[PDB]
Amino acid sequence: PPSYLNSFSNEDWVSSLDVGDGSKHIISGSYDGIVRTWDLSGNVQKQYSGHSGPIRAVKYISNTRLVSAGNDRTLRLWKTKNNIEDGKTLAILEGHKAPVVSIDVSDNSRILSASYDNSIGFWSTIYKEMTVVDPLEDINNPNNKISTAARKRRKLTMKDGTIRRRAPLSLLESHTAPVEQVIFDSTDNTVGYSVSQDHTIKTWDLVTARCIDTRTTSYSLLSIAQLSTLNLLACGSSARHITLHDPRQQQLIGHKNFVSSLDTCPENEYILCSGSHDGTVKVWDVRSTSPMYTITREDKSVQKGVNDKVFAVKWAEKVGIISAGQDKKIQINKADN
RNA sequence: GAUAAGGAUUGGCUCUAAGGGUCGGGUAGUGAGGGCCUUGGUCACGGCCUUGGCUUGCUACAAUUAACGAUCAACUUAGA
Repeated sequence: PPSYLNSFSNEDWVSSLDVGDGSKHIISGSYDGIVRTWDLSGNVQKQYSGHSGPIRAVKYISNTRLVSAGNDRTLRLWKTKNNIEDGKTLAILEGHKAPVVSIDVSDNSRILSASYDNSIGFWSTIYKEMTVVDPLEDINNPNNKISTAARKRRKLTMKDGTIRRRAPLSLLESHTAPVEQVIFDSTDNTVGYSVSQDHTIKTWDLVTARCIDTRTTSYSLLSIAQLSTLNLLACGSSARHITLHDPRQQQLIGHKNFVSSLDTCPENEYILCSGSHDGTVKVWDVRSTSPMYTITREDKSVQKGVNDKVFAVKWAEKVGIISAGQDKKIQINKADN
């Protein structure tokens, strides 16, 4: 049974989590716009500051590279050096027009971003491979009828230095409602299953940047995970259940609110974890239809319905199950046989 | 119709609410960010980790008659 191992606090809500492929550090995105790296002891190792709004997604690119997204429509690539280290923004990535809520990173140095502008961004880890965008050029080269107030408003957006800005490699635009999550294919690295609020699961041809196949669900979808080793797609919906789809059936029920995040057990082939806005994480066997363990938040000051939500859950193969949400604490559960 | 006239060169008193909106000021020193460079190890021209040289911040003297300038947006003959 997954037992409570350790828990360390934050200043504000935690919205995202990541551990990376092989490492011990925990990456957390918070609602203050600060990205924090932990060393399994509750001590902050690296801080990333500069996002205007709350962070909604963080991902691990390399030992010295991170990518983060937030309410401001800017992906930020962070580069560190290898007490407390302060990372520097390697690049800013623009063009979503609505807050970005999910990111994923592939093997071939590519990024997929899902935002509430019912569109998906196809981005590159290497910023030298993208067209640069000049914020000055909009108001300076034509300079047709831009007022002084508009010019000052535009200038006030560049007070935090002159940081590099890049344009997306492509815009995957077929959804009709905000997109909640997008993931790479665990094998192909060219297939881009995503879920949105328009009741659909869409698969994408990243080479041609178009939608290939669309499946319609009865309720809006909030989280998507892939089980390529047994070829299924688990989509947790706002209807408090997880639907299993065959990307070429069964539904898991028991949650009492929006299912926000999903993850898959790295050592077991049939086990996946789900976090929901009711404050409980649940581990599920694909062959069954009922939760086998239900983790709850271990805190004396937490209230079940007042401030208790799970915005991020992660299956880390070296430390267990990482949960984070409305309570500032980041919770670790054993989840090892 | 106010404002001294209405073929001419129209500009017209003192004090006293408002008179469309907005923006903008120097010379020097040092911190920051970008750009061109370049130097090593590393992975099949391209990455990864490292080395030395237009925007903005902080201080020191002039200007404070910016009583200036710039831009956006409005407007036409009340005479029978």
